[PDB]
Amino acid sequence: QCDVPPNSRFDCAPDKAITQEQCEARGCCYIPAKGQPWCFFPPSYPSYKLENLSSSEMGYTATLTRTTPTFFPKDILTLRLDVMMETENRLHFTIKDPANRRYEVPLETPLYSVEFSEEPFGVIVHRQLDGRVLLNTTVAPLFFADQFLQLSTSLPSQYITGLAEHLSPLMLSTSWTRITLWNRDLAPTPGANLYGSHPFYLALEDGGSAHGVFLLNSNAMDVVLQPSPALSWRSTGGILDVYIFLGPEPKSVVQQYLDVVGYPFMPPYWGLGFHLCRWGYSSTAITRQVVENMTRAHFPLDVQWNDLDYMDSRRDFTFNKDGFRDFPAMVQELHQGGRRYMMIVDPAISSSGPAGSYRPYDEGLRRGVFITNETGQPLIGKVWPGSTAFPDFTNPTALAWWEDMVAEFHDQVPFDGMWIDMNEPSNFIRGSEDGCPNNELENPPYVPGVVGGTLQAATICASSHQFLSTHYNLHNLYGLTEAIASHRALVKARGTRPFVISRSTFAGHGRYAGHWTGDVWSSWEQLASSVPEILQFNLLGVPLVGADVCGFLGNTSEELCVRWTQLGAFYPFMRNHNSLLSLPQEPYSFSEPAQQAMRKALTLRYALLPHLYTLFHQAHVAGETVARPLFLEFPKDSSTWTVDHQLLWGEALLITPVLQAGKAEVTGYFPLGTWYDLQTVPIREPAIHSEGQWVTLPAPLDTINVHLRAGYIIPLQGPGLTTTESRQQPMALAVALTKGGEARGELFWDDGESLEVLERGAYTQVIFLARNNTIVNELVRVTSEGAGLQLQKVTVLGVATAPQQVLSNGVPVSNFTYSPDTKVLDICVSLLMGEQFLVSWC
Ligand SMILES: *[C@@H]1O[C@H](CO)[C@@H](O[C@@H]2O[C@H](CO)[C@@H](O[C@@H]3O[C@H](CO)[C@@H](O)[C@H](O[C@H]4O[C@H](CO)[C@@H](O)[C@H](O)[C@@H]4O)[C@@H]3O)[C@H](O)[C@H]2NC(C)=O)[C@H](O)[C@H]1NC(C)=O
Ligand SMILES: *[C@@H]1O[C@H](CO)[C@@H](O[C@@H]2O[C@H](CO)[C@@H](O[C@@H]3O[C@H](CO)[C@@H](O)[C@H](O)[C@@H]3O)[C@H](O)[C@H]2NC(C)=O)[C@H](O)[C@H]1NC(C)=O
Ligand SMILES: *[C@@H]1O[C@H](CO[C@@H]2O[C@@H](C)[C@@H](O)[C@@H](O)[C@@H]2O)[C@@H](O[C@@H]2O[C@H](CO)[C@@H](O)[C@H](O)[C@H]2NC(C)=O)[C@H](O)[C@H]1NC(C)=O
Ligand SMILES: *[C@@H]1O[C@H](CO)[C@@H](O[C@@H]2O[C@H](CO)[C@@H](O)[C@H](O)[C@H]2NC(C)=O)[C@H](O)[C@H]1NC(C)=O
Ligand SMILES: OC[C@@]1(CCCc2ccccc2)NC[C@H](O)[C@@H](O)[C@@H]1O
Ligand SMILES: [Cl-]
Ligand SMILES: [Cl-]
Ligand SMILES: [Cl-]
Ligand SMILES: [Cl-]
Ligand SMILES: [Cl-]
Ligand SMILES: [Cl-]
Ligand SMILES: [Cl-]
Repeated sequence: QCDVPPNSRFDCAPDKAITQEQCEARGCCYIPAKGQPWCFFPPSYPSYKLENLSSSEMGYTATLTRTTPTFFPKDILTLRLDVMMETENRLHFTIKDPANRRYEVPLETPLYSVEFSEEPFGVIVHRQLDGRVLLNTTVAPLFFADQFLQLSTSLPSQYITGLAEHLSPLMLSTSWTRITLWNRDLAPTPGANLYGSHPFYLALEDGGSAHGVFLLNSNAMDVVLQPSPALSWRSTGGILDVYIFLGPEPKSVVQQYLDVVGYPFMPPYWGLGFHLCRWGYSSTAITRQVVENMTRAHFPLDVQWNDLDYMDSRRDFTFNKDGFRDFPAMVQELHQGGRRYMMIVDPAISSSGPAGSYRPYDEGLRRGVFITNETGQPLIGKVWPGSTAFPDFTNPTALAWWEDMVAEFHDQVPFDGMWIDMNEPSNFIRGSEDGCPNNELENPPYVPGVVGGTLQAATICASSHQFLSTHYNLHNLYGLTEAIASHRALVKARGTRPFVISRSTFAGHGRYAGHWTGDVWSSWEQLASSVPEILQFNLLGVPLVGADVCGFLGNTSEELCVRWTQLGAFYPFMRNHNSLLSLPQEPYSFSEPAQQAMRKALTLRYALLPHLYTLFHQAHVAGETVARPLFLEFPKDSSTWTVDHQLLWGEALLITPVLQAGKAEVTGYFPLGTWYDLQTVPIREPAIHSEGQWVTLPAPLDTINVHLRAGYIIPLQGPGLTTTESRQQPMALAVALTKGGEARGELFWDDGESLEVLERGAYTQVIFLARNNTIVNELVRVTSEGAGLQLQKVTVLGVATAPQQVLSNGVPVSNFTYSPDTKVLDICVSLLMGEQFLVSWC
């Protein structure tokens, strides 16, 4: 009866340290573990009972009744269960209080079979194809109290990913792991709640099938994993709103999840270029020198950034008349050179200036845009400018005011996007200047494992008021709501695609904005940790993600910055950013051989931009990932499941970086197939013929291993110091043949920044096909945007025998080279991407 296998013991004292007497008083078992809870539920612990189950066209409804109270206050004894079979792939169920509207996240919204346990109550979801049990909520009691919801399930395996934002391996440890979702300003460190919260997991099943679970709940929560294996959702409010996505492919699970929360926004092409920033570019002169120094040293740079330096007394929508007197001229110059400009914006608005002295506050105050406290005044905290109020991005008037402030500032300085920092929201003091009241929201009955042990730590009072609800319910949305507000602000101000990079995020963030991983240390550990974190954000539908290249905190080393630039060049969002007291880490600040390695990394990224842009097109229209783990592409190969120090770009490009000091080789996993060394493509084995195995590759300091998968064609474009320049260059194809002489690839092209391109059909889509010693294009769509793209080079990999002749459209080509050593046929052509062509050899 208390004979429960240790791994299957669910914690009956998650709220407090408990004694054997108190444990047995709750009706629970007390056995010290030989981590595993000492106080755990017997199989007979009171749960809810399923009653009055009925079927309809939509699905199932029932009453859940609890007869015996839990040890939490304000149990809701009568619940309503609603099970909705929404699509062949998507099962949706809610557990609500039929007597009272409870807080619900404001979001726009067969392969499975379902059965129920009566007592204790449980929802059971099978995969129809194989009968396997994916969800089973019968494993532990259902808790549904006003400020404590708990729902548990068996997991189909020890392999589960998601539940951002945390510094951890891509596959979460099931050894009694507590994962806390409570947006918190803190330098990434293991076991801590970080800047964002994504209550979604993808679970692998034996044989490489997978399913996803989304809990649509924005309250502070713990998610507890145990090695049985099983999971417990423990939220501090709202309702249980659960989506199950049946896959069966992991990539299909992600796409199914993004169907609900939104497909990733399409970035502007210039956004995929190199970004350079630091805190400490203290003048326009200094900032101009950065661009001059990069250009002088032949380093590509699309976007020049500034941190707090530009502001007047660290206030939004101002610039100082000292070092930044000619701010408008500097940004206009950047535009004249073909570059874009980004600057930091904080959420908090300085409240200390005399009335009428600082328009953002004076206007915000008048229009009631700010989060208000117990006595109905603006909540005042402390951030960079001093005393600040915090905008309420759930208030329609705050959205109008934010659009107005962005538009007015844009009329003075025409910035090309917004870097939105400190939007947890971050507070330099606890709660407010005036502290926080003593109520159940500030002092809840269950406090998740947050750093500082309070919901108020490094943020604003939980009982503060927003237009939609209390901060208690909306805190984990704050960053997301600012990203939506800023997305709209930039569309109205500029009339082209917005570019928003946000620190704080929630599920569905990728539909509006991108993300950077925050204040990472300049360390080999943080370089390695950035790979799983960038992969995690792609799975969560935020493909536009990166870490500060060479690290933010402390001083980078020349070797670290070389390796970090090499890997960082494969971040979908590539920015080098640096702290105020740090040594310079711009590419031009290093030795000649280091610069050479960093220039080579940047050159290769720029060459690949047409490919990377096409991958973002697939993310935007089909909910695909851009940077993906090997297990998303080869899920039926179980050796990929734990790989998170390699990444793919889409299906085809395998990046195997060095992540350790003093290494001149690296060992990476190579799924079954032929992998051609990308170094054999003009811009050490020529080809790795893998059975599905680990392979040691040479990797001197000037090298990063990149391999192109046999069966794939990649589009490339010639060099430039900006995408303004690069987008005008001739293009090339890299054609990686299967042993059987086949390959496939694609190109998406548009003007690179207009809104509603897909709706208006203002794009070109071309498919490339290799077969039987031929390469053709298929024209899916050709418009003015793309029709004049010049193809001048076709490189074919895995050409076994030297050709006697190479033909372009039936005519011998002007020039070609064949290397018998590397099996590479390099062909010079004069073709248009938008006109049907046929290249052949024999
Ligand atoms: C909700 O937010 C509002 C701000 O939007 C906040 O108002 C603040 O209230 C405190 C008092 O509660 C104000 O502080 C006072 O300032 C005046 C004038 O400078 C002082 O004279 C007051 O001093 C008295 O109290 C001191 C305690 O140390 C004593 O030392 C002294 O002898 C006085 O007896 C006091 O410091 C503060 O100015 C406002 N803030 C603003 C911007 O107006 C309100 O408190 C918040 N409500 C809740 C319940 O938190
Ligand atoms: C969903 O999860 C629940 C709980 O984990 C599963 O129900 C439990 O199944 C166990 C193992 O079969 C049952 O214990 C067994 O009971 C029989 C007597 O009926 C005994 O002979 C065995 O030695 C064993 O102890 C247990 O009664 C049952 N628990 C509850 C609370 O009902 C269930 O199987 C899962 N559903 C699916 C479809 O996997
Ligand atoms: C990061 O490095 C700076 C600067 O260090 C100095 O200059 C470099 C080029 C290199 O030659 C170093 O060996 C030098 O020490 C550090 O700033 C220094 O901090 C100490 C202590 O406050 C002070 O005595 C030095 O004079 C400072 N130099 C300057 C220019 O301010 C900084 O502390 C380093 N940070 C970390 C985390 O290691
Ligand atoms: C851009 O490069 C110039 C030239 O390398 C930098 O100016 C030099 O700065 C060093 C200190 O690092 C001084 O010793 C020299 O006096 C400067 N040389 C010249 C030729 O002026 C400048 O700091 C760089 N600016 C930025 C922002 O990187
Ligand atoms: O705008 C400044 C900045 C760094 C702040 C670092 C700091 C914070 C508090 C005390 C001292 C330093 N904010 C936080 C951002 O993560 C980082 O990229 C920025 O450079
Ligand atoms: Cl035991
Ligand atoms: Cl007992
Ligand atoms: Cl108790
Ligand atoms: Cl969408
Ligand atoms: Cl102040
Ligand atoms: Cl909203
Ligand atoms: Cl389309």
